[PDB]
Amino acid sequence: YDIKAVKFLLDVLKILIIAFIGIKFADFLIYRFYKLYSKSKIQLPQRKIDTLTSLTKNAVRYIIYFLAGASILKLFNIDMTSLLAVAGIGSLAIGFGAQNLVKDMISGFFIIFEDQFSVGDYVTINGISGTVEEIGLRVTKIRGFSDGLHIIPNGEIKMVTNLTKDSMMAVVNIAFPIDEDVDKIIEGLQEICEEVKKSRDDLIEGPTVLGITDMQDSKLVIMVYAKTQPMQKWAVERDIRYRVKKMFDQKNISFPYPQMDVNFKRV
Amino acid sequence: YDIKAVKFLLDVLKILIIAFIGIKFADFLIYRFYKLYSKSKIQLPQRKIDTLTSLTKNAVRYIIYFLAGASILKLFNIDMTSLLAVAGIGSLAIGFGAQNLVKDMISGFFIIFEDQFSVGDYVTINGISGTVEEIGLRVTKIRGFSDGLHIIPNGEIKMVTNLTKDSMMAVVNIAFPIDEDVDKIIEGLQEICEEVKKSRDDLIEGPTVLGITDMQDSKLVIMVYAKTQPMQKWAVERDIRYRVKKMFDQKNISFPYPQMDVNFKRV
Amino acid sequence: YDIKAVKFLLDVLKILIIAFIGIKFADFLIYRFYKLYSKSKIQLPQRKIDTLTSLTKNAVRYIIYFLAGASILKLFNIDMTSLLAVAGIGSLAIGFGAQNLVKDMISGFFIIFEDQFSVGDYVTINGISGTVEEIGLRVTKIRGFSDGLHIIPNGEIKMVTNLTKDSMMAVVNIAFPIDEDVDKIIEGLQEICEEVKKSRDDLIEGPTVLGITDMQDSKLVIMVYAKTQPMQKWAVERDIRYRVKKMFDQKNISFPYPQMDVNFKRV
Amino acid sequence: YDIKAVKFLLDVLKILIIAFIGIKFADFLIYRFYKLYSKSKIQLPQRKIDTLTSLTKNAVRYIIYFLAGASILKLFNIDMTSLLAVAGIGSLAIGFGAQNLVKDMISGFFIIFEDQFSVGDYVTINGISGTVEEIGLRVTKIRGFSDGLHIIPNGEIKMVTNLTKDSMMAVVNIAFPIDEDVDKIIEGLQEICEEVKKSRDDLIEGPTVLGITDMQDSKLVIMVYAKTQPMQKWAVERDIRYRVKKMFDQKNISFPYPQMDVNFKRV
Amino acid sequence: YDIKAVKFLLDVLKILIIAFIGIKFADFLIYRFYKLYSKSKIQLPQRKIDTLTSLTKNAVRYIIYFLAGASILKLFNIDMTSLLAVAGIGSLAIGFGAQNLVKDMISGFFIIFEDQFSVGDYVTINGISGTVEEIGLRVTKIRGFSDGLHIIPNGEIKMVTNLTKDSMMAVVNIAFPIDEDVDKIIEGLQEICEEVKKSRDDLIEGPTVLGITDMQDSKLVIMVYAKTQPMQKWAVERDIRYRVKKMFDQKNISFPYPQMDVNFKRV
Amino acid sequence: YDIKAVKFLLDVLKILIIAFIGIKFADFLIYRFYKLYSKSKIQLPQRKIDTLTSLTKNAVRYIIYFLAGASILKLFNIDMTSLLAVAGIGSLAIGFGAQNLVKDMISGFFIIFEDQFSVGDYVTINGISGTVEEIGLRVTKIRGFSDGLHIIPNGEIKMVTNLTKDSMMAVVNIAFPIDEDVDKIIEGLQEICEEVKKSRDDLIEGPTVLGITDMQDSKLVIMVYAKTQPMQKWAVERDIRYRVKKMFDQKNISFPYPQMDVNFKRV
Amino acid sequence: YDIKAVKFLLDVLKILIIAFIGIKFADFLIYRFYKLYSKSKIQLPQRKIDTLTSLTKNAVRYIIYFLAGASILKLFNIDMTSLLAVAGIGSLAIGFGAQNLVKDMISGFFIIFEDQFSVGDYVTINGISGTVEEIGLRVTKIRGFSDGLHIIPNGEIKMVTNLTKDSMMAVVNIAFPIDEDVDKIIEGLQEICEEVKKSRDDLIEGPTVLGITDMQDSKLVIMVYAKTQPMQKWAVERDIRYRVKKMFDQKNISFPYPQMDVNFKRV
Repeated sequence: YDIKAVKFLLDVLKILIIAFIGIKFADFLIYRFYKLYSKSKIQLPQRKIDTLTSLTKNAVRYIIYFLAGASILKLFNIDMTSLLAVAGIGSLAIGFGAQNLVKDMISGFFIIFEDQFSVGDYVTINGISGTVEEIGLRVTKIRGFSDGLHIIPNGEIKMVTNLTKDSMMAVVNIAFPIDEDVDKIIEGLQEICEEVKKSRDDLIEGPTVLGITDMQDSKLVIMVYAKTQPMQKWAVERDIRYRVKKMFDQKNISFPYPQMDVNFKRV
Repeated sequence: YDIKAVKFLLDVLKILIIAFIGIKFADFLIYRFYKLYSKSKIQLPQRKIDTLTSLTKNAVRYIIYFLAGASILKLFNIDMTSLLAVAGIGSLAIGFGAQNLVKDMISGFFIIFEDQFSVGDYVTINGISGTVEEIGLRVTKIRGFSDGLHIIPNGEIKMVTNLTKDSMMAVVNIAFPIDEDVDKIIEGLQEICEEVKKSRDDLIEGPTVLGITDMQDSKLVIMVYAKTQPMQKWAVERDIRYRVKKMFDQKNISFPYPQMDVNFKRV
Repeated sequence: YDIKAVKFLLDVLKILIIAFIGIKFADFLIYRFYKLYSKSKIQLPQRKIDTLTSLTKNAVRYIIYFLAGASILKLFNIDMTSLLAVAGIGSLAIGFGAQNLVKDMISGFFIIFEDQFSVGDYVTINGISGTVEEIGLRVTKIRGFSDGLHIIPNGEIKMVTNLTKDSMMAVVNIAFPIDEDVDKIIEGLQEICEEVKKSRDDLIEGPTVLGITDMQDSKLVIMVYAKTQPMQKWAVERDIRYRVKKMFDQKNISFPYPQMDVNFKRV
Repeated sequence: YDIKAVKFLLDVLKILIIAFIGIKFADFLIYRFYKLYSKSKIQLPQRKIDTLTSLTKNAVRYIIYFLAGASILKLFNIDMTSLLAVAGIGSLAIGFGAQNLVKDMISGFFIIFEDQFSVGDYVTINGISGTVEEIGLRVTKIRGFSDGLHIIPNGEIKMVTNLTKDSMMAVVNIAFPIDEDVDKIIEGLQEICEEVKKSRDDLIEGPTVLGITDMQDSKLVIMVYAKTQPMQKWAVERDIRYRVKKMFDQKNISFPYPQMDVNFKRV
Repeated sequence: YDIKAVKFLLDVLKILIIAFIGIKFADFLIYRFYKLYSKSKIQLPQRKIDTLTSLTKNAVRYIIYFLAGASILKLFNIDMTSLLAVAGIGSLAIGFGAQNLVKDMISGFFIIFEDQFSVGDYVTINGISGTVEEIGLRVTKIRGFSDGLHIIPNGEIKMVTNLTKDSMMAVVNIAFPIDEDVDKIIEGLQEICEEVKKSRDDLIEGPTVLGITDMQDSKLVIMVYAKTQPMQKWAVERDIRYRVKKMFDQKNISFPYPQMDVNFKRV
Repeated sequence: YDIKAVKFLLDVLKILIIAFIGIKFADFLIYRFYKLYSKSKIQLPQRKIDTLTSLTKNAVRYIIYFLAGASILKLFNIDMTSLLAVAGIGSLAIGFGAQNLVKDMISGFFIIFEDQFSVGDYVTINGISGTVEEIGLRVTKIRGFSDGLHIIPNGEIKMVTNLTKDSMMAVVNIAFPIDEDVDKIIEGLQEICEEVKKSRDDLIEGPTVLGITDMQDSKLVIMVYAKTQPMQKWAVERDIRYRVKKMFDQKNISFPYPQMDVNFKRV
Repeated sequence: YDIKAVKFLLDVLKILIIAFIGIKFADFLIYRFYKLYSKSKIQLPQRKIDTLTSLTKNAVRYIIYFLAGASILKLFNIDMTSLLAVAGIGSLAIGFGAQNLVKDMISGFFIIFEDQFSVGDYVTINGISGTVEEIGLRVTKIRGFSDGLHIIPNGEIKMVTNLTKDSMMAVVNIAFPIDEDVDKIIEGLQEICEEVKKSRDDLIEGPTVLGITDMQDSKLVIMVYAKTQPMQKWAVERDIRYRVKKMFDQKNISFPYPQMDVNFKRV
C-alpha cells in the first residue's frame, strides 16, 4: 500500500523550494544590477531604467513559473515531449523574432570595434548618405543635409561606404560642344586649376585636368578633379563651377546647348 | 496475474486530476486578468476584451486537452516521437507564422524605448512619409498630407528617417540659363536671403546662398538653404520660391527655358 | 522459455483498443461539430461543409493510423529515431507549407481586431487600391474602380494605407508658365476657392491656396487643397479642375505649353 | 557464457518478420488503391497511373529497407543519434524541397473552396492576365489573348485580382487640348453616352461622363465609364472610342496634338 | 575485479563485423547497380558512370566510417549529444545545400508528368523565351532564336507560360494619325484580312479587325488578330505588316508621324 | 563508503586514452593526406597546402577537445541538454554559414558533370557575359570582352545561358523610313545576303531576310539573320552592317531619320 | 530514512568543484592567449585586446554559470527539456544572428586563399568599383576614385569581377552620322591607331578598329579597342578620344548631331 508518496511530496517540495530560492535570488540580482547602474545616472533616466528593470523582473518571474510548472506537470505523469511541442511555439517565435536584435548587436560591435567610421565622418550607407551623429550598439544615427535624421538599425548595413577618411575627391565634369576648340578649352581649364591651387588651402592634391573623359552626340566632357581635406569636396566643386562659368564668359566659348539639325519640306 | 493495473489507473487518474486542476486554475487566472483589466476600461471596449478573453480561454482549453490526451496515449503504449512528428506540424506552422508578430513587438519596443520619434514628428519610413498619429507596440500610424493614413507594422521598419527633430532644412534649387549673368543673380539671391531672414521668425540658421551646385547643357543651378523650426521647411521654401519669381521679374533675368539650336537645309 | 509474450499481446492490444477508442471518439466529435454548424446554415453551404467535414475525418483517420502503426512498429523493435527522420519529411513539408496559412490568420485577426479598416473604406494596400467589400479572416476583398475585384491574402499586407477615415484630402496641382503674372493667378485661384467653399457641402476644411509648391524650367506649380468628407476627394478635385479651366479662359491667362527657344543657322 | 543470443535472434527475427509483413501489406494496399482508381479511368491514363504507382511502391520499399536496416544496425550497437545526423540530411533536403508542393496544395484548396474564381472568369494574377481554363489542386491554367497559355503553380498566387464577377467597368480617358471649349466637348460626350446607352444591351450602369479627371501641360482629360456585363468591357471601350473619333470629326474639335511654342533668334 | 571487458570486446567486435559486412554488402550493391547500368550504355558514357560510381562508393565508405567510429566512441564513454552537435554542422550544411537539388527534382517530375510542355513547344519561362530542346529531370534546355541555348534548373520555374499548344495568336497593332479617316482605314484593313484569309493555310481563326484598341495624343491604334497553327504567329504578323505598308501606299493614307504644333515669337 | 570511484577513474581514464588515441590517429591521417598530395605538386603550392593542412589539424584538435571536455563534464554531473543548447549556437552558426559552400559544390558538380559548358564557350550567366576560362568546383571564371574577369561562385548560377554550342545566330535589325520603297529595299537586302553567302565560310545557315519584323511611328524594321560557326556571330553582324550602309549609299535610299511634322502659328 | 542525501551532496559538490576548476582553467587560458598576443603588438592595440579579452572572459563566465546552474536545477528535479525550450531561445537567436559572421569568414577565407584579387587590383564587386586597400578575413576595403572608401563584408560578395589581372581592355565607341563617308572615317581611325601604337608603351595588343559595331536612326558606331597594361585603360581611352576629336577637325567630318527632319503646314 505504497510508501512512495513520501518521495513524491519530497520532489514537489524540492521544485517549490528551488523555485522560491531562484525567485528571491533573481529579485536580489535585479535589485543590485539596478542600484549599481542607478546612481551613476549617465546613459539612462530613472524612467527608462524603471520600465526596463520591471521588464527584466517580469521575464524572470514568467520563466521561473513555466519551469516549476512543467516540472510539477512531469510529476503528475504529463509527457515532456508534448509539453515541448507546445512550449516550442514560443521557443520558435521568440527565438527567431529576436535574431534581428542579435544581428544588430553583432554588426554594431564590429562597426565600433573595426572603427569603420567615427562620430563625425560623412558616410553613404544603403543608398542613404549623411553625417554620423550617434554610434549606438543596436542602432546608428546619420543626419543628411536637408534629408532629416536617418536612424538605421545595424543589422541592415550591407555595405557602408565612408567618404572622408584619408581625404575626399572633388570632381567636376564640364561639358562643351564637340563643335568646339579643344586645346583652348583645356588650357583655360588648366588656368582655372592653377588659380584654384593658389587660392585654396583645403586641397591636398589637385586640381588637375584629365582628358576627354567622354564623347557623345553633340557634347564632349572633360573632367577636373582634386583631393581635398575632409568635408571640403563640395566647396571646391562649387568654386570650380563658378570659375568655369566665368571662363566660359571671358574666353568666349559656346555653351553645350543641345544641337539638332533639321531638314525642311513644305506641303 | 498482474497487480500493475493499480499503478495504471493511478496514473491515468493523476493525469485527469491534474488536467482538471489546471483547467480550473486557468479559468480563474483568465477571469482575474479579465476583471482587473475590465473596470479600468481605458485601452479596450468590453466587446474586444470579451472576444480576446474567450480566445485566451479556448487556447488554454485546447492546449490542456492536447497534453492530457497525448499523456494518456503514452499510457496505452503509443510512441511519443511519432506523436511529436505529428504535433510538430502545428509547432512549426504556428511557431513560424507568429515570428512576424514577435518581430513587430521587439521592433516596436525599441522604437518606443529609444524615442526614435514621438507622436508628432514628420517621418519618412520605407518610402512612405507622414505625420505620426499613434505609436502602438505592434503597429505605427502615420498620416501623410493627402496620402491618407498609413498603418505600418513595426517589423517592417528597415530604416526610419526622422525629419524634424533638432530642426529641419529647407532647400530651394533655382535654375538659370548658362547664358546668364552669375554675379547679378547671386547678389539678387542674397537680397532675397536678407529680406527673408528679416521677414521670418521660424528660421534658425539660413537662408544662405551656396555656389553653383550644378551645371548642365543649358542650365546652371544655384542652391539656397536654411535651417527652420520643426514643420516650417515647406512654408519657407514656398516663400523663397515666390520671392525668386518676383526677382526674376523685377531684375529682368531670363527664365531657364530649354534651349536648342538648329541647323537648316531645305529640300 | 519466456512468459513476456503476455505483456506483448497486452501492449499491442492496448494500442489497438486505444486507436479504436480514438477513432470512434473522433467520428463522434466530427459528427457533432458537423450537425451543430449544419442547421444554423449561415456562413456555409451543405456542399462545402460536406467536403470540409470529410476532409477533417480523413485527416484524423490518417493521423491515428500513423500513430498506432509507429507504436506497433516500436514493439517489433523498429527504432523510433529513424522512424522520426522519415516522418519528419512530412512534419517539415506540412509544418512549413502551412506557415502562410497561420500568418494570414494572425494578420487577419489583427486587421479585424484593431479596426484598421471597415467594410466600406477606400484603402491602398500593397500598390493596389480599392473599396473593401469583404473582410475574411484569411483573406480580404477589395474592388477598385475599373480595376476589378482584388482578393488579397492577409499575410501579404505589409502596410495598409487607409484613405477615408477622419476625412480625405483633395489636391489640385495647377501649373502656369513662369513667364506669367503670379498675383493675378493667385487672386483668381482664391476666387475659385471662395466660389467652391460656398458651392459645396462635402468639404470640411478647404479649399485653400498655398504658395509656389514647385518651380522648374518653364512652369511654376501652385497647389489648392481641401479636406473633404469620405469618398468626395475626387468629386472636389474634378470640380476645381473644371473651374480652373474656366478661369484660364475668362481671366485670359496663358496655358503652361512647353516652351523651348531655338537659335538658327542656315547651311 | 551467455544465453541472451536467444533474445538477440528473437529481435532481429522480429524486425525481419515485421518488415516482411509491412512490405506485403503495402504491396496489397498499392494494388488496391491501383485497381480501384484504374477501372474508373477518368482523370488519368494507364501510362501515368503506372509510373505513379511504380513510384509509390519504390518509395515504400526504400523507406521499409531504411527502417529495418537502421533497427538491425541499432542491434549491433550502432548509435541512433549519429544515424540520425546522417539520415537527417535526407529528412531536411526532402522535407524542405517538398514545402513548395505542400504550399501549392493548401493554396489551391482555398482557391477552389473559397470560389475565388471559376473556370471562365478573366483574372489578373501576379502581373499576368487571362481567361482561366483549368483549376487544378496544384496548378492553375490561364490563357491570355495572344499571350499564350500560362501555367501558374498555386503557391505563387500572392494576390489574385478577378475582373468579371459582379460585372466589369469599361473606361475611356479621352484627352483634348487645354486650348479647347469644355462645355461643347462635355455635351458631345454626353450625346455619345446617350447614343451608346440606347445602342447596346451589355451595359448595366453607364455610360457616364465624369469631370476633368486630369489636367496637364497642353492636354485636359475627361473620363467616360460604364458598368458592363462580364467580358464586354473592351467591346464597349472600342465602341466609345470609335464614336469619340467620329465626334471629333463632326463637331469639328481640335485633336490633342502635343503643343510647344518656340522663340527665334537668327545668328 | 570485473568480467565486463568480455561484453565490451563483444560489442566493439559487433560494431567491427557489422561495419565490415556493410562495406562488402555496399561494394557489391554498387558493383551491380554498376554493371546493370553499364552494358545498356544509353544515357551515360563509361567516363561519367565511372566518376559517379566512384563518388557513390566513397560516400558510402565515409558514412560507414563515421557510424562505426561514433559507435566505438560511444563505447569509450564519449557523449552522443556533443557528437551530435558536431556532426550536425554537416547534417545542416549538406541537408540544406541539397534542398535545391530536391526542389529541382520534384518540379521536374511535375513538368514531365503534367505534360506542361513537350520537346518542341515554344515557351516563355521566367522572362526568357525559346524552343525546348531537352527535358531533363533536374534541368530544362531551351534555345531562343539568336538568344543562344538557355539551361534552366527546374526549381527556378515560377510560372511557365507555353505559347503554341492549342494554336497561337498573331497580333498586329497598326497606328494611324487621329487626324485620319477611320472607316476608309478600317475597310482597307478588312480587305487585307480577306486577302490573307484566302492567301494562307496556317491560320485557323483570323484574320480579324477589332475596333480602336487605343487612342492617344496624335495616334489612334487598331488591332488585327488571328489564331494561327503552332509556330506560325510571326510569319503571319510579318505578312500582315508588309500588306499594311502596301495598303498605306496604294490607298494613299498618312503615316502616324509624331505631330507637334508650335507657336512663334521672334526676339 | 563507496567503491564506485573505481568505475569513475576508469571512465575518465577511458575518455582520456580515447582522446589521445584519436589525436595521434588524426595527426597521422593528416600527415598522410599531406605527403600523398604534397609530392604530386600539381593543383597547389606548398604555401597553400601548409596553411590548409594546419587548418585541418587545428579543427580536429578543437573538435576532439570539445568532445573529451563535454564527456568529462557529463561525468561531474553537468547536464548534456544545457551543454547542447550552448554548443548548438556554433552548430547553428557554422552549419548554416557553410550551406553556401555546400550549395556551390553541388551546383559545380552538376555544371561539370552535365557539361553545361566547357572551358571555351561564350556564356551569359546572371546578366553577365563572357568567355569561360576556368571551371572550378566551387567557383567559375569568365572573362568578358573589356568587362574584366568575372569570378562567380557556383551556387549563384540561377540560369546559365550558353551561346555557341551547336553554332550561334547572327542578327541584324535594319530600320528604314515607313515613307520608303519596300520591295527595292528587300531585293537589295537579298543581294547583300547572296554576296555574304558567297564571301564567307564561317556561316552554316544564312544569311536570310525575313519580313517586316516591326513597324512603328516613322520607321519599319527588317531582319536579316544567319547561323554562324561558334564565335563568329559578331564578325558576321559587323560585316552585314557595313554592307547595309554601302547599300544605303549606292541604291540611294533614305536613312531612318526621326521624322516629325509641325504646324505653325505666328504671334 | 534515506542515506542518498550523501550521493546528492556528493553530486552538487562535483558540479561545484568542476565549475570552479573550469573557471580557473579558463582564466588561465585567457590570460595566456592574452600575453602571447600582447607583446607581439602588431595587428591590435592594447585598448582593443583589453575589451576583446574582457569580452571572452565574460562569455566564458556566463556559459559556465548557465551550465552549473542548469545541472544543479536538474538535481532538484527540474526538467531539462523545458529548460531546453527556454535556453533554446538564445541558442536560436545567437546561433542564427552569428551565421552572417560565419559566412563572412568562410567567404573571406576563399577570397584570400584562391587569390581572387590582391591588395592592388581594380575590382567591381556588387555594383561598386574601386581599388582594393585592405583584405581582411571578415571584411574587404575598396577605394573608388571620388567614390570614397567602401567597406564590404565578405559574405555579401555574390560575384567579384576583377579588371586588371592579365591586362585590361580599353574601348572607345565613336559615333558618326549615317549620312557620312565610311571608308574615309575608317582609314582615319586606323591612322589614329597607328599613331597611338607608336606613341605609347602601356599597350600590349591594340589599338585596333573593328567594324560597324552598331547602326541606329541617325548614327553609326565604330569601335576601337586595345589591350593595355594594368590601370592604363582610361589613359588610353582618353588619349584616343582626344585624337578622335582632332581627327574630326582636320579631316573635316560631320559630328553625330541628332538629326530630325520636319514637314511644314502654316495655319
